[PDB]
Formats: sequence, structure tokens, C-alpha cells
Amino acid sequence: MSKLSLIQQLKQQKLSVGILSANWLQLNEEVTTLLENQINVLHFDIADGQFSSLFTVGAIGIKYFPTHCFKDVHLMVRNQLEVAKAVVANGANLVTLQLEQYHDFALTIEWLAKQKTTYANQVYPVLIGACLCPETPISELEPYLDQIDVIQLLTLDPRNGTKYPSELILDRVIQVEKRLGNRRVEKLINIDGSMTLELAKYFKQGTHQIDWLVSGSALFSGELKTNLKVWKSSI
Amino acid sequence: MSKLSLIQQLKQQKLSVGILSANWLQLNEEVTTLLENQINVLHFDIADGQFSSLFTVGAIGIKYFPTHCFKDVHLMVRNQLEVAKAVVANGANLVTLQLEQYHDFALTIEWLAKQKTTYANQVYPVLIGACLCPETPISELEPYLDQIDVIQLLTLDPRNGTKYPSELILDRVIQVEKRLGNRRVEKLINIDGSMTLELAKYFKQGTHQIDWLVSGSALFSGELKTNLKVWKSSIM
Ligand SMILES: [Ca+2]
Ligand SMILES: [Ca+2]
Ligand code: NI
Ligand code: NI
Repeated sequence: MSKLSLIQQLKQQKLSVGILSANWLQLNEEVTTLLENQINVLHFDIADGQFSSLFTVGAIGIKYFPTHCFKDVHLMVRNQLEVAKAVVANGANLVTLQLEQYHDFALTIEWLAKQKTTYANQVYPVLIGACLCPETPISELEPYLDQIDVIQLLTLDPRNGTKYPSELILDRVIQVEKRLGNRRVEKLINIDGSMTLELAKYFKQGTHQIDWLVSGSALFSGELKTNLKVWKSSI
Repeated sequence: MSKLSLIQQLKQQKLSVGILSANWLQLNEEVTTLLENQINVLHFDIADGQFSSLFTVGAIGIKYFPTHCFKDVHLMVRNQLEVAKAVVANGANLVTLQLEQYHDFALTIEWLAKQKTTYANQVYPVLIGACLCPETPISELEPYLDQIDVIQLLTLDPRNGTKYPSELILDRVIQVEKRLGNRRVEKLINIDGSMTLELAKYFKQGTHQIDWLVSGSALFSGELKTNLKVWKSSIM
């Protein structure tokens, strides 16, 4: 199966859930609740305290989640190649790098391009993502746009904790869409960073196609089931 | 209870369980099983991919475990001071530093020495550990022996692919013991790294008191309940 076929299938899903935002003693039930609600995309922030102060989990974090879940693995690390190998080895289906981490960006996307993993009950190439912090110019994507599958836009800069204006983020979505042209159908444009129902509604009211929004602590502030009912009702 | 009395009580346990070696979707069942078995010491390897290539989990890893468990938090990181603050905030009861992290070791134990935490329903000082990779000279511990509570010896170096004979680790326990003298009673001397039943039997094969063995993947290779039955019948 090709990347393109997979990408079109994924667009059926609207939420990449940051599952480790849950209580780690309730992970099985949380994932069960997600599956019961036709959600199977799980986001992981793999962060080493080197890109930002953010020091979260390594590859081990993604390991025990079922292979019938799509593992959207977001790296914010110093050693992107090494960490990419580790997450691919633990079943990552998408590996997203930080564009700002330029020292091994190209090398890592080169290695990723040759990897395959299994999703659901089939073998696919691993999807490759590029994430940009809010001030990183969309213009810096140009050398890689053809090669990447996912463009992820952060709402905030983890390197300072600063949350950026939602209108800026929507503008950036437009700038990305423009550059993709007729190849827009070949990519996911996703938004990540301290997602709230208010941001979610603003981005989806925005008349420009966003594929996935990534959930954070807000989904798990209160019962997941409750919050899912709102997501499903409101957005 | 003082720090010393806590240390004596802690010595009643023989195993510090590497809980995140479990299947993460089963963490609650696994913690329940340990508690049912009179085991409540949980070991966490907080590793940032910088001290070595080992990159496990940050402070969030300890957060959701019950405060009635004793959290034995082993740092293998570049910025020890910063991580120590983060793990203490998430309830660390013991913070073990790498002696090889020379740049902030003393500073971090200085900070740790001012900290207090909750174990059971009582406030204690945070216990302080020093961990050595196998090739690090025991003599380098000398300046800190009175400031630390726990000496942890690794059976392996995560920065290496070297296979270190187990006999050398027991030799190192003797080197620590000899330096401590009558202070030994005040400390835990613990062994960590790829622990197996065989290795446990060897280390426990006496003469030289070892307080905790830290468990890893072996404890969760097969059913936890089964492996605990095995551990208790062999060693306990
Ligand atoms: Ca919650
Ligand atoms: Ca197992
Ligand atoms: Ni993310
Ligand atoms: Ni350890």
C-alpha cells in the first residue's frame, strides 16, 4: 500500500489524541473509550529536554499501544536520527521532526523515507512530518515539501511556552495550502499545541482544510467520555 | 521518624521494582499485585538521551503512581539539578544522581538536602543517592559519603557496550563497605542493571549485605505474579 492511499484514509479521522495526557494508570480504559468512539489516532510528544525544556518520554512511550492504532509520533529532540530509529522500531506510523532542528533534518528524512511499518493489518511506508513553531517561516519548507507527508503547525513555541495568536496559525495553514497547490490531497496539514475547544472551533470555522487537530491536557480535564461528547457535538 | 529511621524501615524491603518495565496498559494491575505482595518500592529510570543514549521518561513518569509507594528515582541525565527539581515536585522519595555528572553533582545534592517529601502520611527528607557505572572509581565517592544515603552500583554502563563481570560488582560493594566503616548501617547499598534471578542469587549469595536489587525487564518477562512467587521462594 502506498503513502497516498494511507493519507487519504487518515483524513477520515479528525483528532490525533495525545494519549499520555491521560492518567497513566488508566491508559487501557482511555484507549478503549477512544476506539469505542471511532478514534484510533494517538499522538505522542517525544521530547528530551534539549529542543525545549519539555522532557516527556522516549520511544518506550508508544510501545505498548495496539498496532490497530495509528501512532503519530512527534519528536522534539536533539538527536533526531537516533530517536527516529527508536520510535520506528517501536512501531511509529508517522514520525514528525522539528524543521528548526536543521542539523540532522535532511539526514533523518532520508532514513525515514526507506522505512515501513505495519498499521492495522497492512504494511505501509512510515509517514514523514515537519513541524514548525509559530515564528518559523513557511518559506523554510520549500526544500522538503515534496518529500514530507505531514505539515504540522504548532500554536505555541515550546522553547518559551509562548502561545501565539490563532489568526496567525490559520494564516500559516493558508500559506502552506497555497504552496501545496494541486498536491494538497497528498498531505496532512495538522495543528498541535495546547488545543482547547475554543481554538478547535476557530480553526474549523476557518474555511481552510485542517486534517487533524492534536489533543492535549484539555481532553483529559474532566472525564474523557464527557469531553468526547462535546467534541463530537461542538466540532 | 527521622531519615535514619526511614532508612531502617526501607531495609525491610529487598526489591526496588522497575515498574515502567511493565506493559504500560497494565500499570494499575501491576502496582496492585506488588502491593498485595508487600512490595511498594518503585524504581524509575529518568534518562534524557544525553548522559547516554538511554532515553526513557521524564518526571511525568512518576506522577501517577500512588503516594503510598516509595518512589526511587534514578537520574541518568545531563541537567541533574533541573530534573531533580521536577521529580521532587512529582513526589520522588529518593533521587539518585550519576557520580559521572561531575558538573552539577555537588550542587544538586546541596539542593536535595533541603527537600522534604511525603511517604505514607509523614514528612521525611528526600533521600539522596549516588550511582556509579562500573569503571568509575569507588574512591570518587569519598567526598560525598556523609551527604548521601544510597550508593547504587550499576552492573552495566549505558554509555558502553561492555560486558562487565558480575564478580567486579560484588568487589565494588566491598570497596564501598570498606570506606563507609561503621557508617554502613546508615546507608543503602543497591545494585541496578539487567537484573535476573541468577544474578540476584549471586549477589544475595551473601557475606556482603546488599539492601535493594533493582528489577527490570526480567520481572515482567512472563506473569508478574509468577515471577514474584519465584523471587520470594528463592531469595526471601
Ligand atoms: Ca483527568
Ligand atoms: Ca510481560
Ligand atoms: Ni505534539
Ligand atoms: Ni535504574
